[PDB]
Amino acid sequence: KEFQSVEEEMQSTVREHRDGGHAGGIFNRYNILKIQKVCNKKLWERYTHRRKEVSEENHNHANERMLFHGSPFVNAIIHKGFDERHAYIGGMFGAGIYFAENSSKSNQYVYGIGGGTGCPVHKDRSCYICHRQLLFCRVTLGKSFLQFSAMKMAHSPPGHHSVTGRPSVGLALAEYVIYRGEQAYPEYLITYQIMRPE
Ligand SMILES: NC(=O)c1cccc(N)c1
Ligand SMILES: [Zn+2]
Repeated sequence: KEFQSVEEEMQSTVREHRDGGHAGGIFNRYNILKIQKVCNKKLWERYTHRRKEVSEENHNHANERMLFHGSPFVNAIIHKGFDERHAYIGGMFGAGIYFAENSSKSNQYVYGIGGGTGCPVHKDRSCYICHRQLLFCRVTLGKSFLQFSAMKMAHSPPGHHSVTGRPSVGLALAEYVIYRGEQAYPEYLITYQIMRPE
């Protein structure tokens, strides 16, 4: 089924992080509690209209990918959509909206940048009790600019529609950055817990 494929993607993309679980917590797998498909017709039209535009500018190819997004503002994103106006220029690839192909990378951003102070009730970044929320998004990358080192962009590079952060000696894992909110749709809302290693 549809939700089994989302759970498998969530579980199989977990990696061992270099910070030893400082930001996201210590875990090898999750306890998937709920997977909800977000049905926001106004946001979907905004996304498909921009997707068609990008396809025409990238040899009839949208370069669409299913990627994870961690944020304490998931409730605002599912109702209002992604918003580049809230993006900070101080990020590695500048004022963009960041996505990961590894669920455990996006899990480090659920309670804030670098996990913030953790869950709101126990102030624990490795909290195994509090229910976390992650987004599994449809992202239009189009002509993606391949980059290894820090490149503080305000917008996509000329002639491009996104930035792909590739790992080097550098990033540990890949990341995908868009500079227009309408180039991503929050398709699935995942309610989960990080699980204590066995
Ligand atoms: N907010 C996120 O899920 C995310 C994804 C990739 C890279 C970064 N920095 C954040
Ligand atoms: Zn907690």
